[PDB]
Amino acid sequence: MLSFQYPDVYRDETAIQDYHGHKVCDPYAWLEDPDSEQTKAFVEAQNKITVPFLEQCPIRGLYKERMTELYDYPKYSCHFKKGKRYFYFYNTGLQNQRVLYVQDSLEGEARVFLDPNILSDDGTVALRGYAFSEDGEYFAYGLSASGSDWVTIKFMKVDGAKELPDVLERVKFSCMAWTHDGKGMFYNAYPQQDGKSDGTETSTNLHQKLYYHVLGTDQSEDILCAEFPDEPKWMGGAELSDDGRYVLLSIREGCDPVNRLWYCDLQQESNGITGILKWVKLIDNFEGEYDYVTNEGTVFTFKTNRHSPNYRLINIDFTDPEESKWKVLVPEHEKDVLEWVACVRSNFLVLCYLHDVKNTLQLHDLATGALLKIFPLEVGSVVGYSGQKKDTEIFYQFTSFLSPGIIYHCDLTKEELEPRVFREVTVKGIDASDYQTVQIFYPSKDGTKIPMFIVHKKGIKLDGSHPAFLYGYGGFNISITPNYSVSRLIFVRHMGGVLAVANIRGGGEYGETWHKGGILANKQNCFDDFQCAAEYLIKEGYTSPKRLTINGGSNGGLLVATCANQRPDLFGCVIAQVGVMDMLKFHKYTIGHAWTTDYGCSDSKQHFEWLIKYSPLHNVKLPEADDIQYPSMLLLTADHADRVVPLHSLKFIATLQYIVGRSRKQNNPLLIHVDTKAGHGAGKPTAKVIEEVSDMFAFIARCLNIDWIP
Ligand code: PRO
Repeated sequence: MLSFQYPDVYRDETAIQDYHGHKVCDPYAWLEDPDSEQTKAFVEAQNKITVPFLEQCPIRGLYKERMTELYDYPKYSCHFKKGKRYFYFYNTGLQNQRVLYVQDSLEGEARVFLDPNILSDDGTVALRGYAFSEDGEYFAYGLSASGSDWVTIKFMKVDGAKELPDVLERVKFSCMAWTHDGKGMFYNAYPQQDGKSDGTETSTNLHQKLYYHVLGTDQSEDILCAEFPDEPKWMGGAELSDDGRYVLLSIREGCDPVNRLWYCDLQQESNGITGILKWVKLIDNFEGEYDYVTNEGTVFTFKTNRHSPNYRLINIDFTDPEESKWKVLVPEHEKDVLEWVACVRSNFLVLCYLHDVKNTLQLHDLATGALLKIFPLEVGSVVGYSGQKKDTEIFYQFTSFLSPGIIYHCDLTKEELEPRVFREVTVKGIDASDYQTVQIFYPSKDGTKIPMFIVHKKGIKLDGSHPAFLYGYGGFNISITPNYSVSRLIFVRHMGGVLAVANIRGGGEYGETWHKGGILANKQNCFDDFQCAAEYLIKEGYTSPKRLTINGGSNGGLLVATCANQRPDLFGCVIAQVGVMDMLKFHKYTIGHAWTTDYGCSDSKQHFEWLIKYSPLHNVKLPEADDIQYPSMLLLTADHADRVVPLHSLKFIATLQYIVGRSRKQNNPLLIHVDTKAGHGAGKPTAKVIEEVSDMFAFIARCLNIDWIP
């Protein structure tokens, strides 16, 4: 099958660094420079072989055509009210970017409010964050170009959708919060740095500050409200309390679900927002999470994990702040994780729980925390919600593996709440009734039972002859819940595959204990859990090693790259998207410093010892057995992928091609594809999404020789 030659890549054999006594060679360290002629040549050379390999099989065109047909279904966001108008996002089907619409009433004629498609020919300019003024008459929105995390904030007057001249630059990982007087808005920005700031640079992001922009002024006049000169890594996001009296500052350092919480009573400012605010340091440590829900006077309701791994709701009275005085409003559940909470219709709380990786939604009384109503839902996830404290109705969107989903609506002014279907779309061509989703629990190496969802065609024989696609993330307290993917269903219907999603440790499926069970010294638990998922699928007859493909992106990219190194015998194909591969230097680039809470940092001897054992870049080794080679591998990244810089993938593929690719027994391809005008993934235009999934499934089809089923 292999009919190409890997490109020549210079090895700097002098690049040696000592890590606590352990010498480490990094011969491809020069790929860390994105703008060098050497790196640019490397990328061109790699793409030169990858593209023809992916496009040789007619299967790619068949998949692409099918994906284009099936993905063409109306896509709506929940309606949300702001001021006197309703807004919602809607994509007719194949538009590159969804459009924001506005209407005067739920039964009124809708009109376009903001169409990002006219901002670029290829749909590479996308909305990234937005905030309406309290009265709903002004609108702030962020725009990101080419997939970069960098944002430029723009403004509009809602009535007439008039563009305003206000423009804010250097915005990244920013809050957006208008003061209720409608005078200005809080946002975050970074200091000037040498080089570029378009997503192609690798420069670390430090010293983020909180500013206040007065509408109608130039950004140069913005007020600095908070900064942390002695703590370069801290990031403070502002939000206004529902009554607009307080500014709450949530300060974070890293990715752990914890934050300091300071507040500023705006009424106590000597003369408005003129400089650093009179911050009151309510919670001045990083011991727990405090997510504002609402407040009634000085009594603030927060969702927290303080002494509660599955989360709970507590009330802190600012006038009697000591912990011994806090009141528990809704106690922690023994197993179900409280994911999020919203306050609506003045005194109702909407609580969303995760029960065995499926969402449940319920209404509670704010005063007592008592359960009032359970909103019926099928097995799946809640992926959209609308309903503020001044609102008198809620909208929520549900999705699952087999259906795009439904948006429900509930008028909360009615004595007997009756949720009703507001919007429901069906995908013609895919009969959900022909497939099934099951949830099993498999034991890992240490005996821990791990959940896994498996989706397949009803009635298949578990003889191990089916191609399988196993997905995992495993980290950062992220829960991987059911979601609708037409791309994966085409693999099931047209390639005869089985889909599996493993809820390994490191995620937040079972609260903080689940997260802590897969980080730092225990990161290897993630990998063991994922490898055990693969073993289960094989033992149970869903697939065989040669027909199994594993996929993950970002921390999930690290996941699959590590599994390829540790158990190359268990997989036939590996697809890693925007993955972290150099665990020794990840903290040196862009926002990488934030991930040390999950991984540790090589600067520490103890941490280095954990990292070196699994860092993909440092564990590529020819399999000992003559009959075992590495699985076919495809790494995907992009020029503006500034969350997890491309250098990780570039150095990893160079190493794979040299160490493994040069061996006589290696016949499976080891390829990388670097896309242009794209980033980490958020905001990717539909056209690119279709191309990407088409590449992925074409790779799988070619490497495993899978026949298309019309
Ligand atoms: O999406 C991700 O996984 C990146 C890398 C780890 C933390 N955030």
